[PDB]
Amino acid sequence: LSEKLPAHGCRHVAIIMAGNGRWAKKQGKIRAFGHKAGAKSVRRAVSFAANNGIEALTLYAFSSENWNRPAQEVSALMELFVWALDSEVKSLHRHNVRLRIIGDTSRFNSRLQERIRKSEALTAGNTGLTLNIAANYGGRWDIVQGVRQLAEKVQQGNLQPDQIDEEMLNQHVCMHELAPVDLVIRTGGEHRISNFLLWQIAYAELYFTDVLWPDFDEQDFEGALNAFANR
Amino acid sequence: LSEKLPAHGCRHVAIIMAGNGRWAKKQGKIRAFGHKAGAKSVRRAVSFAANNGIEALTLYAFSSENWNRPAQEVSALMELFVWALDSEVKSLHRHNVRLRIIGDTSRFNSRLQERIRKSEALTAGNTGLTLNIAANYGGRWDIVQGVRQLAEKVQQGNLQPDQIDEEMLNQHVCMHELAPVDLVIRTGGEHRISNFLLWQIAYAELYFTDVLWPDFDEQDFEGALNAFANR
Ligand SMILES: C=C(C)CCOP(=O)(O)OP(=O)(O)O
Ligand SMILES: C=C(C)CCOP(=O)(O)OP(=O)(O)O
Ligand SMILES: [Mg+2]
Ligand SMILES: [Mg+2]
Repeated sequence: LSEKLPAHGCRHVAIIMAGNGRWAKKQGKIRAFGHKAGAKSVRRAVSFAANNGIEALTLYAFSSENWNRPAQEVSALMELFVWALDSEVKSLHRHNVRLRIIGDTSRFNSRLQERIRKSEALTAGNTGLTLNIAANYGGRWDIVQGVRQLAEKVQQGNLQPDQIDEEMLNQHVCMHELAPVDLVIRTGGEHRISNFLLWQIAYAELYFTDVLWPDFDEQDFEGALNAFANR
Repeated sequence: LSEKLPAHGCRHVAIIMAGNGRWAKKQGKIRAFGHKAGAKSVRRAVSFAANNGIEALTLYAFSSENWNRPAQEVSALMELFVWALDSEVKSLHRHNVRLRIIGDTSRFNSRLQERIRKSEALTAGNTGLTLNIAANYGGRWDIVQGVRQLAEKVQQGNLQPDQIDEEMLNQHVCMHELAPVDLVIRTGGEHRISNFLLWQIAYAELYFTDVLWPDFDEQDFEGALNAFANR
């Protein structure tokens, strides 16, 4: 018996899936065509992570600041999310993947929140790769949710202000039950982390590639892992 | 009359001054020799920032996790900090630079805390470049200090848990009165931000160079600014 053990201890990879709009515009197409093509890269990246023994893969699909995008571009994205979930959930379940969405799902329409809740419940018992989709997520928002939780406990007389330290807040941010983020990959050419997992990437390796998200493939993923192994 | 206006709106640069140990080891010297040489790069980087109209320059000099280094290597660093302050404060004052140390200065010896307090008081009225030296600083520690401040206010019945949002916490993290960080440069070849300004770099451009901190010069700084202007 022998499992796949990712290069030099890599446990949790997070990817900022950027470059979809640019990939479509370069071909004279609308942005939504690039995001749809980006759904194929998600499937491939998830397959690669699960098949290589990565414990957790966290994908930045929609930020807390992207509501400022064109309205109809946003609605198309919500419908794509629903479609992507329907296209993949059964497969996720079969492959022992545990799905979690991180971010403020209250702002989503009913049909979408319903699909999210169902997909997580169905795979809640799975023990392989944990796949986290960050949708309507911000690193600062994440930290603030944890802070409010500690502030509720202070009011209730259940915690003194001077007892709050890093480990306590760390237990209230998203993904605190998972391995810390080891490697962040950002496709698309920009060199910013854009409010992604601020608290959790304190010590992560950061890897930027000019490859655009819809073109990102297994060889590109192996490439980031090798930079990690050597880095 | 005409001021220097840094490329495309750059207001605040933060630098992770890494590669000092490696720079010394490559020449067969002890790490402390590399940090001393690194003090010359600080002087040059401060001169470049002030002369080019940068509003704030924030330098990572000692992290909240570096106490785990060799004891005597740590004591040598504290003495270097004292010496560097004595060598530069008068000059800082003459050049209209406002000095601030960010980090937990309680852990420092008396002589050092005294020099820090004096240097800040002397330049507190200055209006040119604000130079922030992050010493015994961690991004997570920074956030936690702000959280404790909001938790003290909740206890006092001065704030409800549900009133805490991003802007409120933002007003309690280090450097909240300054422009947000526009560009982070890390010398030395590693691609990590290492618990530096987590909250504040949410949207900063990140620039990594293999140049080691003691070799970092004005042309290297112009190079990062140009990547920023084009990036
Ligand atoms: C790829 C995702 C989901 C988010 C980050 O890209 P953004 O375009 O939202 O933010 P910036 O590039 O403007 O930094
Ligand atoms: C250059 C400074 C002051 C801090 C960051 O370097 P560290 O060596 O402390 O942390 P890692 O490289 O281990 O990520
Ligand atoms: Mg963008
Ligand atoms: Mg190091």
